[PDB]
Amino acid sequence: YRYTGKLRPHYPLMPTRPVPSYIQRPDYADHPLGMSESEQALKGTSQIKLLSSEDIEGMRLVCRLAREVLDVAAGMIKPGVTTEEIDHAVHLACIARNCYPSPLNYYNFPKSCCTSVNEVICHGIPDRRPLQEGDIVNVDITLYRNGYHGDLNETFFVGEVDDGARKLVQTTYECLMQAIDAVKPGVRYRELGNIIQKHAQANGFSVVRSYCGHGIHKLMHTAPNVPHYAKNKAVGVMKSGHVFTIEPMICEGGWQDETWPDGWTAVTRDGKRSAQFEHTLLVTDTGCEILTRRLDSARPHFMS
Ligand SMILES: [Co+2]
Ligand SMILES: [Co+2]
Ligand SMILES: [Co+2]
Ligand SMILES: [K+]
Repeated sequence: YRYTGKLRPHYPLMPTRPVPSYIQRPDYADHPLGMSESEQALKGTSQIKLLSSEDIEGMRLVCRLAREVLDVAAGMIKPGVTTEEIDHAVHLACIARNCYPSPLNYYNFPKSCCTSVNEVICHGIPDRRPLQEGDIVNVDITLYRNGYHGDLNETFFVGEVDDGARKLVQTTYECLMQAIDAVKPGVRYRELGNIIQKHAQANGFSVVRSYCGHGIHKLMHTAPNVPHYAKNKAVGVMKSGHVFTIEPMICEGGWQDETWPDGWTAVTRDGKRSAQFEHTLLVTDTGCEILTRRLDSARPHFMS
């Protein structure tokens, strides 16, 4: 394999971290290839669930706990810390909140969160590499509680970063919030991508095409599919009770992606940096509820 950038995997990984049996597990957790029968059973549907009152409560809870866990990870970002060490802390924090770390054994994914450094777009596997001054790193948290998944991510600075890093991360956050600000009953899912690309392009950045936002509730991913690029053909229209993510991945260079031999790590083909932010949203009558919102600050971590 020809690596696209300076990043390499740092193996071996520590043995798989156990989750105590008292934590309720998603169906894929104990499947040998980490396949989900309930996802298999709904695979291919276009229908978007309208959440019940119970469902909304369950999504509010799991999304609040996911935020708490991302906040644990944020507090550990500094030169010298390995992404594996961040994952360890994340794993323990999930368990301390009586949640299952949704990524663990999802289609045999080996870790409890995704850590995406520099040219990694998404799905980076926590490993023995210490974070370096100048790096950007995304931490993506997904938790499972009482039958519901919640999903969010932020990009962080590792010490002092260059002006390009500041601009990429700022612009990416702005893309997310402009998309969020458009969410309300009667808006087409395909419209969010127009908004995102418009801002990205204005700032000299490109938009990843192979990865999209998604429905989430009883399944980790389901309808709707939410591309972040302009003039997409996503299907469907927002209604009150829809829950989905918006999670734009923006790149310094070209939009094209490729996967490492690990089968998960998505990288820019050109080796330039990519940044991402993600919230889980519930569509309401006024607009939306940001279920994964930070509660003790108006701002994401990179702004402090
Ligand atoms: Co997501
Ligand atoms: Co995510
Ligand atoms: Co899947
Ligand atoms: K990245």
